[PDB]
Amino acid sequence: IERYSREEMSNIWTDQNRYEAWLEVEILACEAWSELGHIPKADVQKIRQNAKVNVERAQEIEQETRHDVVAFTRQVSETLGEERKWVHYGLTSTDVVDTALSFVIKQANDIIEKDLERFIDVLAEKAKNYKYTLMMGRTHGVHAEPTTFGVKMALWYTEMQRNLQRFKQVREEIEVGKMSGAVGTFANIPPEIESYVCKHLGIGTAPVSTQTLQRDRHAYYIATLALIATSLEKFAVEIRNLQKTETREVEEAFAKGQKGSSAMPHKRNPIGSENITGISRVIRGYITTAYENVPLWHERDISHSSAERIMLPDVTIALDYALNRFTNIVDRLTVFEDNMRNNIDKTFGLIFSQRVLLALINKGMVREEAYDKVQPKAMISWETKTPFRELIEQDESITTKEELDECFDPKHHLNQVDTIFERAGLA
Amino acid sequence: IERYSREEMSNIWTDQNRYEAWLEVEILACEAWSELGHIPKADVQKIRQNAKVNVERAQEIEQETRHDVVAFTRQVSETLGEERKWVHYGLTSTDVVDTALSFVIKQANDIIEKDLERFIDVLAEKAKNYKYTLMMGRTHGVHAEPTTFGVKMALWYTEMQRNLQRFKQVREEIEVGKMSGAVGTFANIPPEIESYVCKHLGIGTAPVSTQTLQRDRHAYYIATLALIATSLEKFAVEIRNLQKTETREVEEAFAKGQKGSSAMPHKRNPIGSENITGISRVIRGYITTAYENVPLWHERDISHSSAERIMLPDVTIALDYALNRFTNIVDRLTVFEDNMRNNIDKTFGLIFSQRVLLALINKGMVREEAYDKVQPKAMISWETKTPFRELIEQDESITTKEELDECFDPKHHLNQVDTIFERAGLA
Amino acid sequence: IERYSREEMSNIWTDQNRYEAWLEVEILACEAWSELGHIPKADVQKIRQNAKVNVERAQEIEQETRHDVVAFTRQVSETLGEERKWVHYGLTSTDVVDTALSFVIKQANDIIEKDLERFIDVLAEKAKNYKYTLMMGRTHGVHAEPTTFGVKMALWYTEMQRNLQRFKQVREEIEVGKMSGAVGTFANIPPEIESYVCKHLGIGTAPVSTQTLQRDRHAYYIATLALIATSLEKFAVEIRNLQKTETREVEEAFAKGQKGSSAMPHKRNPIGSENITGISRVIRGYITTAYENVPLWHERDISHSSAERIMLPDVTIALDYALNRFTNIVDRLTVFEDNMRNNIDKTFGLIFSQRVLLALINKGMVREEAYDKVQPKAMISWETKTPFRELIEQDESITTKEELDECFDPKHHLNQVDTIFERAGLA
Amino acid sequence: IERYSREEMSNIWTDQNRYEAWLEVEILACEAWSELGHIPKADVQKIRQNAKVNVERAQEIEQETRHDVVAFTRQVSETLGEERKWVHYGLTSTDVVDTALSFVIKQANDIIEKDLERFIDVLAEKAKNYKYTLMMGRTHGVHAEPTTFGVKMALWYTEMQRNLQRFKQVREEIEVGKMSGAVGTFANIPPEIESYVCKHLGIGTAPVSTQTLQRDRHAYYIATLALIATSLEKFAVEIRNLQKTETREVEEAFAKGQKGSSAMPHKRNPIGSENITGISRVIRGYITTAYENVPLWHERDISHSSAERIMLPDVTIALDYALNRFTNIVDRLTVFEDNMRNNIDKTFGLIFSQRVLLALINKGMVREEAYDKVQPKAMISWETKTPFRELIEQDESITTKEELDECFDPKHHLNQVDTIFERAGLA
Ligand SMILES: Nc1ncnc2c1ncn2[C@@H]1O[C@H](COP(=O)(O)O)[C@@H](O)[C@H]1O
Ligand SMILES: Nc1ncnc2c1ncn2[C@@H]1O[C@H](COP(=O)(O)O)[C@@H](O)[C@H]1O
Ligand SMILES: Nc1ncnc2c1ncn2[C@@H]1O[C@H](COP(=O)(O)O)[C@@H](O)[C@H]1O
Ligand SMILES: Nc1ncnc2c1ncn2[C@@H]1O[C@H](COP(=O)(O)O)[C@@H](O)[C@H]1O
Ligand SMILES: O=C([O-])C(=O)[O-]
Ligand SMILES: O=C([O-])C(=O)[O-]
Ligand SMILES: O=C([O-])C(=O)[O-]
Ligand SMILES: O=C([O-])C(=O)[O-]
Ligand SMILES: [Cl-]
Ligand SMILES: [Cl-]
Ligand SMILES: [Cl-]
Ligand SMILES: [Cl-]
Repeated sequence: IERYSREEMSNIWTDQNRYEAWLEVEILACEAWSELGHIPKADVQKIRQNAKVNVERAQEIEQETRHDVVAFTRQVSETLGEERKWVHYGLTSTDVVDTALSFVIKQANDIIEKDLERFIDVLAEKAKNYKYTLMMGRTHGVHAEPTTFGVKMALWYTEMQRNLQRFKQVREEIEVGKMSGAVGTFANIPPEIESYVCKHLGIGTAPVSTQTLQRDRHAYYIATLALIATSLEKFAVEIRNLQKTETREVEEAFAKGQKGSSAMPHKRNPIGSENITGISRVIRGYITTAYENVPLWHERDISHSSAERIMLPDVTIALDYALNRFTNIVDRLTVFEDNMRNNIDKTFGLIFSQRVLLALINKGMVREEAYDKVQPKAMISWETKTPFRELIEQDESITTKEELDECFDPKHHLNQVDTIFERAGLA
Repeated sequence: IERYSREEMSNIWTDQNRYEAWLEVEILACEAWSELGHIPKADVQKIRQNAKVNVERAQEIEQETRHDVVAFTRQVSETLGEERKWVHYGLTSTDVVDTALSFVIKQANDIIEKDLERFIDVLAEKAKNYKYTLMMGRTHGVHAEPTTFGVKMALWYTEMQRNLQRFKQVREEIEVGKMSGAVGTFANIPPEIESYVCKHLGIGTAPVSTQTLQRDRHAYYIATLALIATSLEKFAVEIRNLQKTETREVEEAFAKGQKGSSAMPHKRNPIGSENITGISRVIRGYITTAYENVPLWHERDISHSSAERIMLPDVTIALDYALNRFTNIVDRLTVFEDNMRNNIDKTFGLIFSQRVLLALINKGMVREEAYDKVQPKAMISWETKTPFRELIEQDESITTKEELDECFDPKHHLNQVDTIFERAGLA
Repeated sequence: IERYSREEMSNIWTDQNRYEAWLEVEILACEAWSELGHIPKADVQKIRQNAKVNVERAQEIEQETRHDVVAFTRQVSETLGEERKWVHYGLTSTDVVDTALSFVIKQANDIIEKDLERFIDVLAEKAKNYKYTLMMGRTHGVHAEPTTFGVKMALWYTEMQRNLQRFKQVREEIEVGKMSGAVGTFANIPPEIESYVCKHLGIGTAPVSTQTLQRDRHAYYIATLALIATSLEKFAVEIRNLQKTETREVEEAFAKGQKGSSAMPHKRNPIGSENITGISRVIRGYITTAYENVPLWHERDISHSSAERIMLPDVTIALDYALNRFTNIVDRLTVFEDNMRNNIDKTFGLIFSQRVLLALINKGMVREEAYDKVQPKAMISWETKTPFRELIEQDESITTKEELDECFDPKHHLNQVDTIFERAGLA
Repeated sequence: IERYSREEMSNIWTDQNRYEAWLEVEILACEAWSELGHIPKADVQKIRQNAKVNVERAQEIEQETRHDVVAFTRQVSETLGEERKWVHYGLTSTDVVDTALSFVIKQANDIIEKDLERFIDVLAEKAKNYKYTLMMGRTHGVHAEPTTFGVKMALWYTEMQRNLQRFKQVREEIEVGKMSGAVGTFANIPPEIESYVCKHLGIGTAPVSTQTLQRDRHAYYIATLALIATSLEKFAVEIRNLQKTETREVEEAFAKGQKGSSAMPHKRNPIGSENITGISRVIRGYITTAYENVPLWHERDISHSSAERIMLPDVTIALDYALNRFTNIVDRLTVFEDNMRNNIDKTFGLIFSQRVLLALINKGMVREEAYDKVQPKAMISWETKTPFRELIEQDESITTKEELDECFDPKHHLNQVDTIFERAGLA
């Protein structure tokens, strides 16, 4: 997953940054105790200045201590003088590990939120730039009635707007800390320590907690980040569908898939969209794992920790990369407006049959009289390969021909587009 | 799943009720068109009065029509006179199927919401009724420090309060209708029809839609209802853990598992909690299915419909039954307050070691001097089977014995309970 | 799931049939004990003759007994005289429930195995009937080189042949019984009882067991039945792809989707394939549930039982219906051999570029000289809309034109078909 | 996942080793063509000697080529002279990528197979070393009847023996190659090339293939490797259950969890087992992803490739580490034989009630007379806290007391152990 990681998200999930987050939690812990008259401020001002993380040293110590917080606590302590004594004062491993983890998630969520807002903009501009670009609506892969590429982009815009709303919400659920002690009873640690750290780390407090944060928070979070990935797959599948050789209504404007410098000009592949699809299949795996991490035993068990070492970075790193790669795909996406408008007539004008029927009935004609002077001619249009108009024009529906144009006009279906865009927040 | 269905939820997912929901949508559709001057109101007032659903008749017609909305449309039409003509006027199958489905979900969500609020009350009363009931906090299945059964119930209370909040939110996402036509372009159906129906059905409108509602709504909904099921499993696993023979700290007060009328008095099983666990394993299955229903093709494809015929009833029926069965389990749950307080001393008072250490250091003693007059005696307490006090009392820690009571007092750990309950909204 | 159930599989999962399976297990249990001189044979010959199941009576008794085996045991006992006493002699609930469940699975597996062999035949005949039917191979949805519809059906044939092989194997894993007593120690029940029943029920014995069969058996079984469902989805997605309006290379020969008796002749939908896709999304859900049923506690816990009440019938009923509906779809599937052969030339003969290149180099020409008298003309073929031949024919590649036919001949790609069919076991 | 990776498996999934596997495939490809008289052997003997992989160079070239096989092909080519020309002769990207991937899996499967056989040995020795170690069988977490720790280890031994059998099978499904060309038609590449490479790489041939291997192979493989992970979780959950403070029947002999050098001797945690549980939650995620990779489009689509870049290494690396860490846990696992035998009497001898009942009836006594001189005394044993014997001895069941020893003897339940071990293949 170094091939599928952008730099900013990748750095967040390094050991450097996890230990630095433990340090901040620890130091802030001492600042909290100090306001409560347990530790002299001078000693804490010393700690902030002299404390340095060393990933290699901590990991040397970890092979003997067999415990990762103890190792960290010892490492930092080797960079300090006497103020060593206050490092981790009246705290338990997971008061740090878990408050710090929520902090790092807050950092990851800052990125993903920006990715989401960017993608929403890309979708807003694509929508407006193809507002009236007629193409075929398709149901079961079959031509039904026309629509516009702009409307399809508006469909996506509002989906993402739903997905952002969600994500914003789950952030308040997940960016939450805990410093409630060995069993969540605040027995040997007042709640004002938690209150202090979490305010300064810019996160909230779990009102009631165990040794660890409650994992229904994490699970919904994964659920959410997976929903975003799934709808990215939806969009990617659209592009894949529309880039098919027989359609050619859009094209990933990357030139990828070959043929640019070769003699195979037809090889225009949606491999980026295929990529996004496959990453989506991974993000969704961790729905299982995140959900199975909820039934921890009693106050705590640590099984969730090994699983979320792999899942939390993977899922945020994958999601960050998918959001941006597909934001680019969509931005650069090449839309063939003429191929779209051409494909409207692959069904020989049979999509405008109900309109010719209606046009006859709304002209003094009987509900069945009009039906028998359309249906048989409509049939022959499909069986032979000739326009639906040319067969209608032969029979006496003439005396009208001045406005069969209106029945066969796909621009009829644009009549509510301005409202669809208003509804979507794109006016 | 007739063994795991309560009556009110079961009736919602019958064919009677689905067709009745199609009828209401249809009739309301005609009321909408009528205000728009397409249909005479008299004909619609006729329709409401004369239209009757017949599940057997519709299904007879369906074996030849091979289409379920057409079948319905024909059935109702046989119960009407001339006003037949306006049934389904200017509508497409899925404008009804899907607006009606969202309506039936609204009905299911009314039940589940009530189940959630009831369970929250059961948890509020259990919390207050055991606010100060000392038991052992357990980490990795091992004794750590004391806590109270009331606090554990408060932990659950706030989880559910999170889960309700979620559920309330997703309801606004899911209880949403659509009457936007064959491809979501409003081309041949003004949006004021959708607006009319959905207001009268008490649901909202999808701003931009395809032939069908967008399935990220459904998926998050399932996600959510599965999270609630997973945390029910969490709680059920707690009960299972605590009802183990070696613990006996709680007991499903059902008398189930045998021994009441037999000569096997020790067989007190948590089979209800085991049941809830197993249903939870089913609800979570449909996370997959709901998520894989999102990548529909273009304007629509119908694959989601076969999957949500089974999933939507199953998941709501299962969840309704799990919420209520476990609400009862918890309400009736028998708590052995004495067994809890006894088990605190299965570790021979070794849980109060840090407090004796502290008590010595906070009395003029050196940080290490106090450590060497606890640790070796603490060790011998575990290896032999004798109280930690009796070995401390032999050595000159005397000159104090008047308040070793305070070090060995588990009621120390109650000092923040009143605040934990205040935080949880149970003051 | 009454809409998605065939009759034979549906009957297997009724209460009638589960109780009848408990009866047989019980009776056979008594026949076993009898050979071991615990029960007189006359009493057992009585039992077989007089014992009748009554689903309504058992369920009446179950509302007070609160236990389903006890209820059954009491019901049957009301249909017997004195020989009542031997019903369930020296047995525990789950020795019956679970040996009987494996038996009912054996019955379900008889159906599915037949469904699989039928589908394999349908695929063998489709393969042979289109052995040489040229169509376009497609990669990333884009034209690559030709293939034949027969070869594509052979691809499916061998997949299913893999899937049958698997299924055959997992049957030996799952069609396995247990009568080892309360904790699997054979303490109060010799193994020759288990041996007797299981031989007569036509199933094997779990060498070492707990109170219950070990659920890794069930999980692999579900895994398997889900793999079969997933590859059915694969095939269904192919059909869906190929039935798209722009392709029209195949068509579900059902006439479903409308237009037969209407004036919308273009509405030829693959709704059956869409259906199979959606059922597939359900079968895969129960991968989760089956796998989470493996970590039972100690000798047993009953959580697996509530989950497999719903899963085992659902998954077998769904899979039986999907196998047969799609076997029919494929059998009746209408293949448009001319549309296939036409679509080969939608890329204007650009798929035969490497062959013209090769044909020049394999004629005294330089590896690059031939490349510059193809590539630029190939490019112009795609940009304009004119055959690749017509632009090649203008330049002096003439002096040859007698066998540009061989370069542009798609029948080149049939040269190994007879071997592909031999490899697949279709010669 | 560098914290959860052993070295041998980790090296297999490096870029060095993937490119080296591409090289071997390529070179072998040239050896195949050479036997077929397309390439001079001297040129291929040159290629084998001069071709060197360079991971950094290939990745430099990949940022411009935007294609990873082309990049590789160019890199190796820079290490060769004129024999460059034959590198990748008449092959397509995925003939190499995918034949090579199957090869690397073969390598991974060599490791996992060894891990499985080692774990099976560890389980065989544990079984024999505790063959007769009496402990309580537990159902619903409650005492039922005795069993032995040896029998429980035999239960695990046979499970793993099932899991190995499976794994052996799926290896033949997965360790399979493909060199069938752009669309699997062998059109421009005889099957004897595939035959040649795959024989020399020690893998089999896919009889019918597309551009890529068919992903039902991979999915079953993941399914399988996840089943093994799930049963590891089962075992780990057992250990976790049994190491609980109230039980203390086993203990991870690592000394991990603290208290060795501290004054908290009761902190004996099963954190290794907790770890294995959490990794298991990850391996199972990729059931989803592997299964969703099966519906590729037509001849191929590349979405499976991004997902199996992450999944295939992760799942094999995780599984290798879980198998070995838990093999060690089990080997070193400390069994408290005395605590086991003590816990048998936590139910006050009530587990031997049916045996006292039987002992009275099998002595001239009536089926009900014996029931009323046990049940009421059994009840009082549980309500008070006094042995079941002491209350039986007060009533005239005397005139017998010489062999109440036989009724209350747990060594009764060992009577079939020698057969359970024979059944399991441990005699
Ligand atoms: N009660 C506990 N709270 C926090 N960390 C712990 C606890 N017990 C052990 N650990 C350590 O935390 C790490 C967990 O490992 P892992 O399962 O790989 O995340 C190991 O270094 C453990 O020794
Ligand atoms: N475009 C469509 N919109 C709504 N329903 C349809 C459409 N096409 C077919 N149907 C019918 O809806 C039902 C879908 O079946 P199922 O897949 O079992 O939910 C069948 O009766 C189909 O004939
Ligand atoms: N140890 C046991 N073995 C078999 N069945 C049991 C056991 N304990 C309870 N049962 C009953 O089996 C059924 C399990 O219910 P369910 O969870 O719905 O499958 C109920 O009727 C239980 O009372
Ligand atoms: N038809 C194809 N066969 C094999 N590889 C391809 C094909 N098309 C593109 N690729 C390349 O294979 C890699 C796939 O990327 P990923 O999705 O990250 O595995 C990229 O370098 C693609 O450019
Ligand atoms: O050692 C500790 O404090 C822990 O594990 O929480
Ligand atoms: O027939 C219809 O209207 C449909 O299928 O939507
Ligand atoms: O009552 C029984 O025998 C049981 O539950 O197994
Ligand atoms: O370029 C190629 O050969 C490919 O992508 O398969
Ligand atoms: Cl929390
Ligand atoms: Cl929507
Ligand atoms: Cl078994
Ligand atoms: Cl294959």
